[PDB]
Formats: sequence, C-alpha cells, structure tokens
Amino acid sequence: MFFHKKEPIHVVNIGEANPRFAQLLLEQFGGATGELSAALQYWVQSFHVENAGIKDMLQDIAIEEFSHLEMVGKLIEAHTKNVDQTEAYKSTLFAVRGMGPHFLDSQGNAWTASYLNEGGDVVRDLRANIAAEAGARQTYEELIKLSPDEGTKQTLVHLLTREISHTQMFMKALDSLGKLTDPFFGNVQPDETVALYYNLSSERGPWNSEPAFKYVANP
Amino acid sequence: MFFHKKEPIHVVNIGEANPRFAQLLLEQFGGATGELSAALQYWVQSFHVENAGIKDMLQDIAIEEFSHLEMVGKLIEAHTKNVDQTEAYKSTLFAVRGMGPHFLDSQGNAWTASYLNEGGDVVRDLRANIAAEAGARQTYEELIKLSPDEGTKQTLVHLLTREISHTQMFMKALDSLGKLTDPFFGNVQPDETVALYYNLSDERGPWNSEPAFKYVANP
Amino acid sequence: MFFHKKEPIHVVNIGEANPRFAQLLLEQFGGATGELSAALQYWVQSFHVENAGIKDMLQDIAIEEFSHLEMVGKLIEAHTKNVDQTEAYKSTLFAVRGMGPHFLDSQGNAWTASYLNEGGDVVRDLRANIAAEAGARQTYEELIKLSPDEGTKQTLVHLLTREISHTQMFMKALDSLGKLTDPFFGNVQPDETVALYYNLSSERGPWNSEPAFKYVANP
Amino acid sequence: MFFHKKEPIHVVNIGEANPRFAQLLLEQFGGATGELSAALQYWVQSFHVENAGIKDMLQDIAIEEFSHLEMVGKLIEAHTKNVDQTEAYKSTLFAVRGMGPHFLDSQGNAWTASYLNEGGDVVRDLRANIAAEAGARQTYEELIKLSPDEGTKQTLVHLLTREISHTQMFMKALDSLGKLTDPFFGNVQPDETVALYYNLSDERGPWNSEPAFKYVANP
Amino acid sequence: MFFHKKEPIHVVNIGEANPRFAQLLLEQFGGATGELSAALQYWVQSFHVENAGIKDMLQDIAIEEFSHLEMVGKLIEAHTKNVDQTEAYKSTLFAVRGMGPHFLDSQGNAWTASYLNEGGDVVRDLRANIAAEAGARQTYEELIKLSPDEGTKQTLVHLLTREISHTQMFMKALDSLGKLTDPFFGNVQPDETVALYYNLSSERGPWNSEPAFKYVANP
Amino acid sequence: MFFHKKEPIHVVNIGEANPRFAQLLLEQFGGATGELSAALQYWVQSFHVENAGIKDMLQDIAIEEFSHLEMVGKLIEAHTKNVDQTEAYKSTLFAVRGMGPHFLDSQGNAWTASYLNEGGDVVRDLRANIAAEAGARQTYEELIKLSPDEGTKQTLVHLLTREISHTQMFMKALDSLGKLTDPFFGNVQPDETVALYYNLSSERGPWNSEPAFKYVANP
Ligand SMILES: [Ca+2]
Ligand SMILES: [Ca+2]
Ligand SMILES: [Ca+2]
Ligand SMILES: [Ca+2]
Ligand SMILES: [Ca+2]
Ligand SMILES: [Ca+2]
Ligand SMILES: [Ca+2]
Ligand SMILES: [Ca+2]
Ligand SMILES: [Ca+2]
Ligand SMILES: [Ca+2]
Ligand SMILES: [Mn+2]
Ligand SMILES: [Mn+2]
Ligand SMILES: [Mn+2]
Ligand SMILES: [Mn+2]
Ligand SMILES: [Mn+2]
Ligand SMILES: [Mn+2]
Ligand SMILES: [Mn+2]
Ligand SMILES: [Mn+2]
Ligand SMILES: [Mn+2]
Ligand SMILES: [Mn+2]
Ligand SMILES: [Mn+2]
Ligand SMILES: [Mn+2]
Repeated sequence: MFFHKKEPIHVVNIGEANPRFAQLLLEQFGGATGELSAALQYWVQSFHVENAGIKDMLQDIAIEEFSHLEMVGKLIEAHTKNVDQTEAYKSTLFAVRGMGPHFLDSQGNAWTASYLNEGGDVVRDLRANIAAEAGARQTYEELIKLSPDEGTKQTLVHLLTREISHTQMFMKALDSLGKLTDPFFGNVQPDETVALYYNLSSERGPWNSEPAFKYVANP
Repeated sequence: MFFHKKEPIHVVNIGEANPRFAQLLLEQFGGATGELSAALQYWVQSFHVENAGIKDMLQDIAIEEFSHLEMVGKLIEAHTKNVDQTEAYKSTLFAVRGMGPHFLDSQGNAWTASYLNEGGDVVRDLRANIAAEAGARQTYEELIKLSPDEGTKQTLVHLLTREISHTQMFMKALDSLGKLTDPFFGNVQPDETVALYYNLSDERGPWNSEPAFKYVANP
Repeated sequence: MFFHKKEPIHVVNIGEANPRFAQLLLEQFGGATGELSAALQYWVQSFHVENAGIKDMLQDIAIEEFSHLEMVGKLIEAHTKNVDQTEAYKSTLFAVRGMGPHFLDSQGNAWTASYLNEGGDVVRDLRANIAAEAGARQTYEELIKLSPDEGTKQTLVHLLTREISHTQMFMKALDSLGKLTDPFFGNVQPDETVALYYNLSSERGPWNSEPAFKYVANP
Repeated sequence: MFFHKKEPIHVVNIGEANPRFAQLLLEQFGGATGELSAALQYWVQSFHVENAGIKDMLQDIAIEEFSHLEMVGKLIEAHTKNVDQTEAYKSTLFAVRGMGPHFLDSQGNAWTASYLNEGGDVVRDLRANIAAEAGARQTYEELIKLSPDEGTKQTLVHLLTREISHTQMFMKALDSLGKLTDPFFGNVQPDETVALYYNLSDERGPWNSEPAFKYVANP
Repeated sequence: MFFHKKEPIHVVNIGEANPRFAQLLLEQFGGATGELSAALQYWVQSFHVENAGIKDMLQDIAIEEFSHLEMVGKLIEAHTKNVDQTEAYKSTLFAVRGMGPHFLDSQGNAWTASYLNEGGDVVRDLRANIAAEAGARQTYEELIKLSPDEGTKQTLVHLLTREISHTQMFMKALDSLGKLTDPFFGNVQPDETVALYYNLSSERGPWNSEPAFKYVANP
Repeated sequence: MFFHKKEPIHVVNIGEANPRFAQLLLEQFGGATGELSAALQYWVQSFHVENAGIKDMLQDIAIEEFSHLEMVGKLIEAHTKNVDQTEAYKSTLFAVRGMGPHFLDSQGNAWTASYLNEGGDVVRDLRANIAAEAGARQTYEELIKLSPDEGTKQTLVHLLTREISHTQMFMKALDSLGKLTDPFFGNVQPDETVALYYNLSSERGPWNSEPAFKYVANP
C-alpha cells in the first residue's frame, strides 16, 4: 500500500532557473538510467522474488527511488519556473511540452519499459540492479559536471551518493547468496568449452589467460 | 574490418521442424537478452574504452556473439523450413513475416537499441555486460527446458555455456581494476548519507544492518 | 515522500491459477489504459498544476493508482504461481519472461510514456484524465468478461468501480473551474469559422445542426 | 473512397522562411497532439461505432483533420524552402532528413499509434476525442506565441479555432447520449466503494467532500 | 483538401467471421507493409518532390492507398463483428482492444513512422516506393494463402493486383528520369572504388563479374 | 563464423574534433539509413534466400556494411574525443550519453529493427535493398555538404561511392532474375484492374498513359 507525504526528503534549492539544464535533467526523470527505471525495476522484481529478505530490500530501495524521482521532478519544476518568456526556455522542449517534468529523456524520447532488466532468478535481478545503479551514478556525474548552481549540484550529489549506497546493498544481497564473484547460477551445467577464449578480433590479460582460461590464438 | 566464413561454429542438428519453438527462439535473435544485444553492446563500448586490453576483450566477445547470433538464426531457419502448411507454422508470426529469423523477439517486438546499457565509465560497461550476460543465460535456460529435440537442446546448452564463460571474462576484467566488489567508482565524492538504509516498506540482512549500514526503522 | 505498507488494500483471492488470463491482465499493469499510466499521468501533471486544490487531488488519486498497480501485480503473481510446468503456462509470454507481472501489455508491448497525455493548462490535464479513466474502465470490463474465477472477477469489479469514482472526481474538478461543459479554454480567441460544420464525408444531429452549428452540406 | 483536390483550405502565407519554427511545427504534423493523430483516432473509431450519426461525424471531422494535416505540411514545406545553406536550417533535423514535413515531432520522435486512444464503448471514444482535442488546442497556442510571422500566426489561429469547434461537436455527441456529465458508462455495476475519497497524500473541494464523496482522512 | 464518399473501391464480402484471420489482416492496416505506410510515405514525399508530374502521381497513388486502407479496415470489421462470445475471438487481441481495426500489426505492435522510407531526392523516394510496393504484395500473398474464404480471397487478390500496378507506375516514373536501371544519382562524384567487389564472405554472378566489377577474391 | 582484424577498409582522418557534426553522423551509425540497417537487413535476408549466388552476395555486402559501420563509429569517436569541456560538445547528446558512437540517430532516437524491410521473396528483398542503398547515399550526401573538414569529406565520399556500387550489385542480381524492369513477381495471378490508373488527386506521364495504362480521368 502506497502512502505519500507532500514535501521531499531533501528540499528544493536552486539559483537562477536554468531551463536548458532542466532538459538535461530529464535524463534522471524519464531517461534510461533515470529514477523511474530504478523504482520500477526493483519493484516489479519483488513480485517474483521468493526470499522475503531480498523481496523486502527491493521494496525499500524501490520506494526510496520513488522519492528520488519526486525530487528530480521538483528540480525540473523549479528550473522551468517563471521563465517561459525567456529565449533560453524557447530553445527547450518545454516550450512545446509545457513547463515541469515529463517522462522523457533529454532527447525527447518517451520512457520505455525496454529500459528495464528483470526476470527469472534473483541472481539476474541483483546483477541487473547493480548495472542500473552504475548507469544511474554515471548520468548523475555528467549532470553534476554541467550543473547551473551550487544548490542543484549538491542535491545531485546526494542523489549520486544514494546510488553508490544502493550499489552496496545489492552487492551485499548477492554476497549473502554466495553469488557475488561466482559467475555461475541457474540449473544448466556448462559443457567443456566453458574455459575457452577465442581471439576473434586481432593483447592479453586475466580474462584470456591461465589459470582462468585456455587461450585460443587462432580459430 | 569484418570477415565472414560460411561455416557456423556448430552445424545445425534438429529433429522435426518446430516453428512454434522457433518463435520462442527469436528471444535470442532479436530479443532483449539476445545475441544482437550482446554483440552490439560490447562492440559499441569498444569505441570509448581506453584500456587497450579491455577494449580488445570487448571486441573478441562481440565477434563471438555475432557468431552466436548466426547459430540462433540457423536454428530458426531450420525449424521453419518446408513446413509452411502445417497448422503449427500458421499459428506463428512466420506465416505473415516469412520463414527464417527476423529481428523481433518472441512477441513480435522489433529489436530496439533501448535494450543496450552502455556509456562513460568502463566500470559501468563491464557491470552492464555482466547483467546482460545474466539475462542471456536465464533466457537460454528457459528455452532449454522448452526445447523440442535433443539436438536443439545441446546447441542451446553450448550457447548458455559461453555466457557463463563471458561472465567470468567480464568479472576478471572488472576485478583487475579492483571494482568487482568495490561499489564506488567515478569522480564524485560521496557525502554523509552514504551508509544509511531506510525502512520505507522487519526483514533484515547484511544489506540492511551492521557493519555496513545504520538502520533507520521509521522515517 | 513515498511510504509503503506491504499488504494491498483489498486482498489476493483467486481460484485455480490461470496463466493465460494473467497475460490478458498485464493490460492493466503495463498496458496503455493500465494502472502505471494513470498513476504516472496524474502525478507528473501535479508538478505543473498551480492550483493547490487540484494539485492535491491529482496526488491523492495518483497514489491510489500506485496501490491499484500493486494489486493487479499480485493477481498476476498468483495466476502465474506454481504453474510453470503446465502447458497453459508454456503458451504464455511468462514462459520466456519469467513468472510474475512485467511492465508490458497483453501483446508483449513494453510500456511507453507515449501512453501519457499531459501538459499545459489544467483543463487539458483534467479532460485527459477523464479519457484515461474511460479507457481504464473499458479494459477492466473486458477482463471481467474473461475472468477465470469469482475472486478475480470481484477484485476487478472493485478496481473498475474506483475508476468510475475517479472519473467523477475529475469531472467535479472541472466543474469547479466552470469548464466541464464549456469547450473553450486557453488564451487564443477563435475566428469566425468556429461554428461551422463541414460535410466532408458523404446524417444530421446536434453536432452539425442549429443553434450550435452552421451546416455546410457541400464544400 | 478518398478524393483529393490540390488546393488547400487556406493558401500558405508566410514571411521569411523560418526552418527552426518549422521544426516546432512538426508537433502538429507528426506529433502526439498533431493532425495525423486526430485524423487516425477519429477514423479508426468509425469502424466500430454503431450509431450511424456519430460514425458519420467521426468521418467528417477525420477528413477535415487530414486537410489540417495538409496545411501544416504546407507551412513546413514553405518554411524550409530554398534556405538549406542558412545556419538556422543547418541546426534543424531538416539538414539531414531533407526539407519539407516528415512524420516526426519537434524532437525527431517518429509518430506512433501509441498516441491514439480508442476502443470499445463510444462513450470512451468521444471522451478520448475531447482530450485529444484539448492537447491539440494547447500545442497550437504554444506555437502561436512562438510564431515567426503574422501570416503563419493566422493560419495557426484558424487551426486552433477548429479544434474548439471539434470539441463542441464531440461534447454535443456525448451529451446526446446523456454521458457528457454522467461519469458512469458500460455494463459493469459499481459496488460499495464508489463514492469514497482517500486522503493518500488538507486541501478540499467538491471532488473531495459532500455531497458526492465521503472523506477518508487517514487510511 | 480531402474528401470522402462512403462506398469503397468495390464491395467487400466475406463468409463467416474469422477473427483470427482478422488479426493477421492487421498487417495491411497498421503493419509495416500495410496501407497506412503506403499512403503516408507517398503523400509525405509529395511535399518535397519538385517534378509536378511525379508529385501528382504520388498524390494520385496515396489517395488510392487510403481507399485500400478503408477496405482492409472494413474486412477486419466484418471478420470481428458479432462474434464476441466465440472462443476464436477470445484468442485474439480484439478481446481486450475491441472489435474492428486498430492501427497495429498482427503482433500487437503499434504502427510507427519508422516504417517509412523517404526524403531528399525523388530517385530515393521512387526506389523506396518500389520497395514498399514489393513488401505489400508479399504480405498480401501470404494472407491470400491463409484466406478463410473466397470473398475475402478475391478482395485480397484485387489489392495485391493494384500493388503490381503501382510498381509499374513507380517504374515508369523512375525510367522517365533514367534512373530505373542506372544506379548513380545525386550530386556527389564517386571515387576510384565504385567498381570494386569484395569477397568478404566465404559464388559468382553479374554482381561480381566483368564488365561491371573488379572482383577482389581475397581481401 | 565472424572474424575481425583491427584496421578499417581505409585510414580514417579528420581535422579538429567537431562533436556537433558527430551527432549528425550518428544517422549513419544508429539511424534508419545507417550502416547497421544495411548490415542487418542484408544479413537477415541471407537466412531465407534460396539462390546460393544471391545469398552469398548478400553476405558479401553485409560484411562490408559492418566494416563501414566500424568506420562511421571511428569517425564519431575521433570527433568526440578529448573535447569534453568545449561548449560545442556540451550542446550535444554526448554530454550525457558519453563520448563516441551510440546506436541512436542524430535526434537521439534509439535504433529499431522497424528500419528493416525484408522477408518472403528475394525480389522483395532485392528491391528493398536498392531502396535502402538510396537512403544511405542520400544521407551521406547531406553529411558531405555539412562536412567539417576535408579528411572527413573524403571518407564520406568513399562510403557514398560504395553505396552506388552496392546498388549496381543489387540491380545486377534483380536483372538476373528478370525482375529489375518487370513489376510482377510472386505466385498470385493479377485480375482485370492491373492496368488501371485513377486520377484521384486534382498531369500526365508514362505512369498513366498508353500503352501501359487505361487512364480514368474522373472517378
Ligand atoms: Ca584479441
Ligand atoms: Ca505480440
Ligand atoms: Ca523493510
Ligand atoms: Ca456527413
Ligand atoms: Ca531529439
Ligand atoms: Ca490530500
Ligand atoms: Ca512492440
Ligand atoms: Ca562471397
Ligand atoms: Ca524516440
Ligand atoms: Ca492526378
Ligand atoms: Mn535514485
Ligand atoms: Mn539507486
Ligand atoms: Mn552469446
Ligand atoms: Mn555472451
Ligand atoms: Mn486504477
Ligand atoms: Mn483511475
Ligand atoms: Mn486539426
Ligand atoms: Mn480537431
Ligand atoms: Mn494498397
Ligand atoms: Mn501500392
Ligand atoms: Mn555502407
Ligand atoms: Mn550499401
């Protein structure tokens, strides 16, 4: 059951409204690595996660992401607030889509559920969640490097922080299953070619050397 | 440059043609967790990966996935050959689209680059590659349990096996950077709320408690 | 700020699990007229709705829809629970996508934000919300006509009920603005052709007759 | 059958060519609230609307929208003619896509039938048509305020005017069924929780209180 | 301007309703090779084709494609009407989407303008149209071989026949420009490699023999 | 099987980085007329083309299209590397998506298999390919006229030239089947209306004159 308290976790604080940046910020509202993606991925996973311990974790983190989503939407509201007659505004998608957040990315691409990565075994879900957090932190860094003022930059820092936090949670959820560094899961046992490496593009490293792999220099 | 030799990795060996299974098999041709996704994700990453070692690894694997894509395509061609009058065939999308593989999934959804997860830091790429590898293994397991004949099963088992192989390659690469189990990456320093968990939805675990998290029961 | 209490408003109650129907039910999870659509439309609208009275209404209804979304996801979980070896299951998308809800419709189409209808003046938002409720109720009726058991049929009846409720709320939100039956809004005054009707496909009614319109039988 | 005569409704009268505005104008050619959406939504409804009167109305309007689509297309052709060397033109999608209209929106998003809202009950269709009409009017207003010359503005004003006209036609049709202000439609009888409001997020209103709703302050 | 008389190019007649065939038939309505693709592509091209003769031809053909679209819709309508309770109907997407045509294909994929090939040069446009025609005729043939009855079969045969006609029109247009059998077009001068053929996959034919090509047997 | 050597068809050389041109260049990478469309379309066709000669030709060409794709990627890479701080770069989608090519077009649209035209008959396939080639050459020309420097211009000229080459290959293949100038193909016999031309829009040409057509001046 969903409840809602109106004010956000952190609080809206920006400088002069920056509509051009607000459009870049849509990437974390309606974009692939955005907050809607995280919130919906971890939540839809929880429905088929049998272990109550991890199902709870997914739901806690998911609900937090709904609050991050709320926050980003407020930054976008403020950065497109009372500036609809400026020329900076007129060069943004907000000029035709209206002020405020919209569930699209910075390129105007509507949010798709193809952004999501979930299903089957919990190992896939957790590994997909780790990847989604990596994408999230990445986009948050690029936006911080482009942030208009300081109040924005630090709200984005807090968000970027929580994704590093979440990354740990998922990493520890896997560790409890002993599947953190163990590449194998599922029920299908591998054949004899499992430790082979094919040099199909022609460099050496631990990914193609002993004791981990039998390197095949020329197929 | 690309080069192609006509012989596949493993020759196609199927029982009687099963066009309904052929449609399910499209999940690995034009599906989200499919071979085109793997091939394109790793290859597009190689254009912005600086480490010459890791870049080469991404290309080696990507080229293999193209060859996996070929095998999946040959399986689908075989299970839809000379059967366009059976009622099984007429209940598939192959009846209107034509025999052989197409870049759709099992639900007829056209492949979309929205499936891909890539960009920026190599830590993200490798983590995205590990997640992608999981979903590929998962989908392959489901197809294995639904396989129509033993020859088809073995070909799918080998394909699944290579995803296990690829997972290890990606882990060893991520581990060689010391970032396989280290949640932090990037340039943005974390703040004060890093090691805090919020009970926004009581099940507990290492993701939730000491020594890595301070539990907040009621926010 | 989002909070979550684990158990749903109503309670899971079905008969024998029906995976084929569960797929039809995805229409209200990840479909156009589904619960995610309503929840996200009314919520993203609230960010640019200036009137606090209506902004609150949108948020109340939106949060309720998140709980409807939770409910439908539980029906789908139950109707795909412990049936993964039946042949009914094997003919569904769940066979390859895994058990449990997924943010796609009954046709396997991923949820898109193009489903959403919002922006600009509150009159558009409310009229779009009325339309979204009409679509919602429609799909709920078709599913009720196809429901497997009685416990399902009545959970769907309660959902269909609340959408008729919501329809009223929006209809009364417009009435408070005096824009319920008044076709005009915005700031652009119409020209002289506003009351014309062009017979471009060649029947009469109030939509093309006096006193409302000047009918043009032949352009 | 369809018939086309080469002369548009209003001849194109623009100032100097403005290719940047031409891109914004694509919102009414290949955009969500655009003329193709209106034309196709109303037309596809006519195939399942039983009432011979309403069905004819949908076709009359749909054919007009096709003619509106033509005018928008002519506007876009005019504002992108013989200017492919100006730097304004080179900053638009017309530089790679070619001059003239294309079935994309102002962000380059290909038109998608996901824009359409239709199906089942005629009450839904008309309500979907009213909502669609609102978004069309809204987008037209924004384009009017951003128009490059007076001749372009007047053409857009007339187009906006017809959407006001169409809204009334749809209202009169919905009213003739007694369903313009009546929230109920369909065959499924409502249950016990029909007239109940939940304060899940205190602002009050006719949507929230007596005599139509029993307020639930804390669920 | 557009105009519409109510009877199709010719009477549509079917046997009993076959809703399962109607879903397949959606390919020619909201599918890639369907009538909407043909209509829109040729029409959108007319806005930038400078040859008044070829422009008119495109318009002539597009308007006929609209009439074909109406026919396909009416066939789909007839094959889905009054058969709600039948088990065949319940196995189709019409069960949840409603009776009659919808702008999607046989798989439930919403129609997208990405189906269209157009822009820039008339030679590109005309070649695209010949290709689109070939896809339409191909799809029609597959439907014809799946025909539920004879009345339907003869309608689809006529529609197929008209695509052959259009192909001849487009070829005559291409041939009037001298570009039907001459590959070169545009304003860019080719370099020294225009006659090279690379044997990158390992067969001979006119595509890699003298006089036309310098065959590179081993790159 | 697939194989990869590391150097392209020829050396890629540019001037200074022009990230704004690199975004335009994405059309030939992840765009509709791009190299991925060409590669995948011709390759996927090879799985169902029965003519061993034409099958091999399709494979030969597709593998070359892959090499072109690598080149386009490398051009995009060079034009986006080491220029993060520059204001031009910050105006591009690379600012949020990262340096280098991504499988999207100049508008940010993710690549989709809906760009592909294929299936059924080799004649349909070959005509589709001639059309795809025409789109590629057209796009290349627009990029060439927008070239940032001479090194880039000469690479795009070569790539354009190779499309002219492919067009000749596909034409020779079509001509070997006797279907280059003959519209008819497939297994369905046309009816009595194959030579009719309808003047539905109101010009004359070989597309509607004797000997080929019976012109219907007024339907
Ligand atoms: Ca290597
Ligand atoms: Ca489907
Ligand atoms: Ca908890
Ligand atoms: Ca009429
Ligand atoms: Ca864009
Ligand atoms: Ca409230
Ligand atoms: Ca789809
Ligand atoms: Ca060869
Ligand atoms: Ca898009
Ligand atoms: Ca004409
Ligand atoms: Mn977050
Ligand atoms: Mn997170
Ligand atoms: Mn693979
Ligand atoms: Mn793999
Ligand atoms: Mn609801
Ligand atoms: Mn509702
Ligand atoms: Mn209009
Ligand atoms: Mn209208
Ligand atoms: Mn046609
Ligand atoms: Mn045609
Ligand atoms: Mn090429
Ligand atoms: Mn080519």
